[PDB]
Amino acid sequence: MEFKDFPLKPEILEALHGRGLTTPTPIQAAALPLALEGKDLIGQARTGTGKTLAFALPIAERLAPSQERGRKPRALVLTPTRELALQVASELTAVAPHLKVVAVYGGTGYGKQKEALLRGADAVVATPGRALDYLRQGVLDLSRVEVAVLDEADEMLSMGFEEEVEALLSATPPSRQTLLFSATLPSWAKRLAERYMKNPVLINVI
Amino acid sequence: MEFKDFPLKPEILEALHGRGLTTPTPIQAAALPLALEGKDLIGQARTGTGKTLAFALPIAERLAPSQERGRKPRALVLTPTRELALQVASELTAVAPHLKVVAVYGGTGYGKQKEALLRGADAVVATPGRALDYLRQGVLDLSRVEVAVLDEADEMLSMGFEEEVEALLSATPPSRQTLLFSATLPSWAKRLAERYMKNPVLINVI
Ligand SMILES: Nc1ncnc2c1ncn2[C@@H]1O[C@H](COP(=O)(O)O)[C@@H](O)[C@H]1O
Ligand SMILES: Nc1ncnc2c1ncn2[C@@H]1O[C@H](COP(=O)(O)O)[C@@H](O)[C@H]1O
Repeated sequence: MEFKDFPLKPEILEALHGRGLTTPTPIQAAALPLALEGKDLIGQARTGTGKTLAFALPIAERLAPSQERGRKPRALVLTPTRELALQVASELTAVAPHLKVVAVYGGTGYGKQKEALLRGADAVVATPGRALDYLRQGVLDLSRVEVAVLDEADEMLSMGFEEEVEALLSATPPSRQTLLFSATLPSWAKRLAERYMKNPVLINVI
Repeated sequence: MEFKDFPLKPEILEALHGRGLTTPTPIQAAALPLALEGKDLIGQARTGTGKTLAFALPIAERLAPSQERGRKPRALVLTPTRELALQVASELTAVAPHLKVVAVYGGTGYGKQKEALLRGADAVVATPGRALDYLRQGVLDLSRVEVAVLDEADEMLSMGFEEEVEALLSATPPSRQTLLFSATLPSWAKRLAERYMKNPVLINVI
């Protein structure tokens, strides 16, 4: 099946076509019907599988544009690293031209991202420490999150972000959709899934 | 997504509609794009999930009708029990009106099934002991199998059918598609997957 065979809106199919993206990878093909229907998913997959679009497409599809100044994000993606935050943000921006994506990460000052968040965002792609700092400063508001994604949960564990990840998830409404990607499923990630996800289907392409 | 949103041929959508089947269950929704594209899948799922159609639909879709007298089956489904063989056969018959499905099982004499097989079949749904007896008698010919399904691999293990299952799979061409369903994945089933499947995606709805 091609991307056009899935329930994806025009601006997304046009964006995909513009980058020569036509045919879902296996994790995308298996995930999309579920994820596009709002269901929670665990994607056991590493980079190279197309896992990013497996969550970025759902986000793109579910979120309609908004121009509301100062608006709070409706999608949150957590990543272990600045590098992956930037990469994921770029990809989401590319498949969701209708959305404002803000990347949040450390190894830099707080001002620029704070001001981006305060201007308004539809999606935030963040490393957990910096995200939690903004949450607790009242700069990042997660009360409107509809889709939360943990991208490389095992790495976030290895880097000691468990408490941050949990605090961030706890700040989002449980009505959300949650997608969890991880190559491995250590017991913390399994617990995270049990606590923060709704009967997720697991798709493993390892 | 509804069944009509997947690449299923008219006789199958008509059959589904005739039974009021419209919307894939989660394992179906995740499996179909992969399975309809010929890919191998492990479905970690128990009865109640819709796992049967997750493999019966692919079989139905891939196999065009044939009227060839004495033809050898192009699909093989192995089940642990007579009861499940009969149930799966019934379901496959119902979604594949264009195919002749033969159930093979023990606890009965050999004549009736032998004669059914010799008349020709498109799909055989069998328990492993009886299937292997027919194979070795030269009555069941598996050289044309295009789709093999292990349905409840863990149960087939628990009932001591490992050697039979392996012999049967070994008799099918490796060019086939293989689908393996099992609630649990004991090491024999994992080995079976490694040996007899091609990079399968695992979908777990447990
Ligand atoms: N469906 C697709 N078709 C072609 N390339 C893809 C597709 N999905 C993702 N990619 C590329 O696959 C690579 C790995 O993606 P990921 O596994 O998300 O890190 C990236 O270079 C993506 O641009
Ligand atoms: N997509 C579906 N919609 C409604 N009922 C279904 C669907 N797929 C399977 N069923 C029913 O689900 C039950 C369990 O199927 P299984 O898990 O394959 O044993 C059976 O009663 C099937 O008829």
